[PDB]
Amino acid sequence: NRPNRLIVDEAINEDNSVVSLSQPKMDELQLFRGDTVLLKGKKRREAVCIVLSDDTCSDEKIRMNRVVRNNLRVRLGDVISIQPCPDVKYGKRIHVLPIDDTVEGITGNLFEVYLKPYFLEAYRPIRKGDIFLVRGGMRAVEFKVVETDPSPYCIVAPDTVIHCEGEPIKREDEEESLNEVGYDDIGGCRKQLAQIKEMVELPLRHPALFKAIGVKPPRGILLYGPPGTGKTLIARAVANETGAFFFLINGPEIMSKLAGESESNLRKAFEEAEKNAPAIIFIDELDAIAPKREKTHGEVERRIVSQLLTLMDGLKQRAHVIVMAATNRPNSIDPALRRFGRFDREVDIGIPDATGRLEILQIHTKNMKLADDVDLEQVANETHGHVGADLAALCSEAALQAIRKKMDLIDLEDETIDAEVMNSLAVTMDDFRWALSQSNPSALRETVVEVPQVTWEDIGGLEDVKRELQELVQYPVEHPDKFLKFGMTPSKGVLFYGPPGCGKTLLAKAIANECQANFISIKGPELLTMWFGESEANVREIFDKARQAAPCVLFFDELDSIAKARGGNIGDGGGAADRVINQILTEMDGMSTKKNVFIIGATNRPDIIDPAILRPGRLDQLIYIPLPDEKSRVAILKANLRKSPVAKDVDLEFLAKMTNGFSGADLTEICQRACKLAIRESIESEIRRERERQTNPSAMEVEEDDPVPEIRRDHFEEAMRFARRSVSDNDIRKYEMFAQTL
Amino acid sequence: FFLINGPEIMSKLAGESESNLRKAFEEAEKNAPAIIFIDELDAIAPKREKTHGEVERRIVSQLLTLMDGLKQRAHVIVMAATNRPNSIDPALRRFGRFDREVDIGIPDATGRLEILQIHTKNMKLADDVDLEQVA
Repeated sequence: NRPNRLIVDEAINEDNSVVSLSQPKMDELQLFRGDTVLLKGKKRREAVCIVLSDDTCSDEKIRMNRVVRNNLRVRLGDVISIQPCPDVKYGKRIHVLPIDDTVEGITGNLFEVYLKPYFLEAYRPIRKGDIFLVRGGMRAVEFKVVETDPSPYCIVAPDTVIHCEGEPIKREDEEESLNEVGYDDIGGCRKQLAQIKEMVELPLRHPALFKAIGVKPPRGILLYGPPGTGKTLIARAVANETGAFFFLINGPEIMSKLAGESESNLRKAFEEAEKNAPAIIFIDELDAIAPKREKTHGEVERRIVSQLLTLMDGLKQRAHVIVMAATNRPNSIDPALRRFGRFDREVDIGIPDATGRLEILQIHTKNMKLADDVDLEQVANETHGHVGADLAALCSEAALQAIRKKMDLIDLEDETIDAEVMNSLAVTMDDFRWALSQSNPSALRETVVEVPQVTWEDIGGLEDVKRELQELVQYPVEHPDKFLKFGMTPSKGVLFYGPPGCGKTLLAKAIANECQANFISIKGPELLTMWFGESEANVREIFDKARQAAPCVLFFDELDSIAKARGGNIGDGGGAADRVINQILTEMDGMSTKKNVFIIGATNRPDIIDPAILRPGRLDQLIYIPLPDEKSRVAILKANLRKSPVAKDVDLEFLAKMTNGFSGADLTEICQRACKLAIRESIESEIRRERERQTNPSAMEVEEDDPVPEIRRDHFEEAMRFARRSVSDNDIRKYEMFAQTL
Repeated sequence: FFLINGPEIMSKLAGESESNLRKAFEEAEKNAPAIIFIDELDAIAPKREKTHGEVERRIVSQLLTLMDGLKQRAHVIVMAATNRPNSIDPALRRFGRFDREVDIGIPDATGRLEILQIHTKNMKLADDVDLEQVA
C-alpha cells in the first residue's frame, strides 16, 4: 500500500451504532445481505456484523464505528487493503460458551436471566465468541491461546447456550502480562521489535522463503544484551500483538522436580516444533530452569548450556521458542546464541534515551493522571540515560509517593477517601521529581549510559584539538572519497608539553562524549612498559580491545610516562629492555590501524619518549591536536573556590601571572594546598573561639564562615614562597623555541 | 507473623510443613492483616548457590510460588528482610517473588543519644554523665 500513514477521524454519521456499509464493499466485492465488510484484527481476530445496507440510496463515506473500532482494535488511519491472508480457518459446528463472569455475582440463577436476553435483543448474531455487555469487573475479554490443540474457527448456533469451562478470567485480557515497566516508543527498540516480528512471520508464514534459502537448521531468535531489565519480561505486548499459533500445547512436565525430565521435555519441545507450527511460547523461569553454565561448576549448568546448544542446533525455523535479551544470566547466557540462530547476528537494541522515558511517561499519563502540568520533558531529561523498566518503575514510584503525600497533606483520608480529592491531589511535577530523586532507577547510576569523563567545555579551549577531532569525524563520514583519492587517513599521536594533568585524557573524553564514543582512555606506562614483557604484549592487548570496541580511541597519553624509562642493560634485563623498545617501535610502526588509536603523549623533551617518533621517522605526520591557550588553571581554581569558601578580594590575575607555566593541573595543586591551609586556619580559629567561649560564656565568637572568609591571599602567597615556580623563564623560552622550530 | 525457622519442613515428614506454613499464613491473612517474620537472608536460601538440595529446591520453589502467586486479593503483607546481600537469594531479590526489598538501617550519633536515653529511662545511672559527649 501507500508508504505514508494517516489517522482516521470519527465517523461521518452522528450515530455510533449506525455503521453504514460502504458502497465499495458491495461493488468491488459481492457483499450479500447476510454479510458485511469483514474487519481484520490482531492475533487472528475477525468480526462481521449482519446489517442491511442500501448502496443505491446513499454512499456515506463515514469512518468506523466506536464499538466496531473497539471490538476490532483497528488502528487509527490504517491502510485498509485486501492482501493474501493464509491464517484463516473454518468450521461446521461450535459450542457458544457463555461468559463465566456474568454467571457469578448475579442473584439467583444467572443462566435464566442470560438466556432470557440471549434469544431476543442480544446484539449478537448466531456465532461463537460473541461478547455481551455485563455489569461489574471493569475489564475486557480478549484471550489468546499460546498453543491450542483444536482450531478456533467454527460456526455456532445461538439457540443453544453451551456451558463454559467454569473458570472465570481474573486477568485483564486487554492489557499484557509482561513488559509492565519495560515499555518504550516501540517496545524498547523499534529495530529489534521489527526483526523479531519478521522472524516470527517469515519463518511461520513464508516457509517457502526458508526452503529456497535452505536454512532449515536455523533455530530463530535468541537475543542477548538487554539482560536483567524489564526487557527480560518483554515477551507480552510484543508477542501478544503478534499473537500465538495453535496445536502442540506442551508436554506433560508435571513432576515438580524434573531432574533429567526437565532436559527430556525441553528436547521434546525442541524436536516437536521442528516439524510443527507451534507458537514461540516464552520459557517461564528460563534462567532458573536453565542455569546455562552460570549457576554451578558441577553438571546442571553445563548440561543446561549443552541442551540450549542442541535445541538451537536441533530446531527448525518454525517456532523458535527462545528467550531474548535476558534469556539466561548475562554473565553466562544459554548456548542458544552460541549454537545456530544468533551465532552470526546481534540484536539491534535501542539505548536508554529520552525517547523511552517519554514513552513510559506517556503510558503512565494514559494509565493515571500524573499532574495537571506534569513536565514530562523534565522527567525524560532527568532519566535520559535510564529508559525502560527502570524509568517507568521510578516514575510510578515517584508518582505514588507524591500522590500519597498530597493525600496525607490534604486531610487524614481515614473516614471517606474522596476520589475527587485523590485525582485532584495529582502527583505534582515538582513533587514527582522530588520523589524520583529520593527514589532511584534499576541501574546503579543514571549517568553511566554515556562515555564522558569531561565535558567539551570542561576542556578549556582545545580549538584546534576540537577542529582535528571534528575533521576526523567528518572527512571519514563526510568526504571519505576525498581521503581515498587523496590516499590514506592521517597518522595519530600528539605530543603535549608542560606539566602533567594536561587534560589530554579529559579533552579526549570530552571529544568522545561529543562524538558519542567510548575512547579507550589508556594509561601511561601501560602500553610501552608492558607488564607482560615487551611493549608488544600491551600493544596487542590494546589492539584486541580496539577491535572489539571500535572505535575505541586508544588515548595512550603521557608517552614520557608510557616509556617509564625502564633501562637496566645488565644480563637478561638489558635484553628485556631492548625487546620492549623494539616492540614499542614495531607497535608505532604498525598496529590495529582502526578504532582511531590516537596516542597523545607527553613531550618532556625531544628524546624523552621515542625520539625516532619525535623525529619524522616513525610518524609520517605527528598530528598534535593544538589547544587554545587559556588561564584554565585560574578558571579551575575559581570553580574549586566556589565549591569551597573563598570570596571578596581575589587578586587571581595578580597571582596567576606569577606562575603562568601551568598545564591545567599544574597550578591546581597550589590552589588545593592554599585551600587546605585556609581550611586548617579556619578550623584553628574555630577551635580557639570555642575554647574562649568555654572559658567564658561571653568571650569570643566566630568572625565568618572562615578565619579568612575571603581568598587566603596571604596563605596562598606563603604557600607559593614555600613552594617554587614550575619552570624558569629562560627554560620556558627555550622550550617554546624548540616547539616552534620543529 | 510466622518466624523463619528452616527446621519446619526438615523433619520425619515429607517437607509438607512448608505447605502447612503457607496455608496458615493464608488463613491468618484472611483472618486479619498478617506479616512474614522473615529471618536474615541467609536463613532463607543462597538461591541454590552452594547446593540445590532435593527438599531444599522443593521448598525454594514452593516459597517462590507462594511469594509470587500471593493472595493479591487479600493484600497479605509478607514482610521481607535485609541481611547481607550475598545471603539474599535472587528470586526474592527479583521483582515478582518479593515485591520490593529495601536496605538495612545503620546507627549514628543521634541514634546513639536515643539509645542512651532509653538506657537512662531503664535506670537513673548517673547525674553527671554527658550523654551527648558520650554519643
